[PDB]
Amino acid sequence: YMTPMQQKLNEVYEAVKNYTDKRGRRLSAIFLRLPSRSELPDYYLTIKKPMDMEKIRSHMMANKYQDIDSMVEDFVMMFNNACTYNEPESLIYKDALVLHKVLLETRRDL
Ligand SMILES: CCCc1n[nH]c2oc(=O)c3ccccc3c12
Repeated sequence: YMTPMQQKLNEVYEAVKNYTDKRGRRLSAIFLRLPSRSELPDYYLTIKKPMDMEKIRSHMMANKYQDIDSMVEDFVMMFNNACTYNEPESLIYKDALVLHKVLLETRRDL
């Protein structure tokens, strides 16, 4: 049922989604869906282009993304957003760094 390109897209998305650390913590959990403008106003003041994994998953599932590196660039913007808005001392910031590494390892393989 999946084409090669769909399959590659899915593999990159699932690698980031399913990653768990050695304690069983799923780092992606908080990245799935951005809170509202009233819930996280300071993020929307700080970030020009909001992104979350549900937005990427929808784009993937409408068979948009013409190539793998488009999806990589949307994940990279998401993690760059997280690290612009949050302080380096925060857990989400550290989590964004780890998932960014996981994303690139997957891409390096294809
Ligand atoms: C509850 C805080 C959620 C949050 N804080 N900072 C964030 O930066 C992000 O880039 C991001 C992306 C997708 C979902 C949530 C957040 C986020």
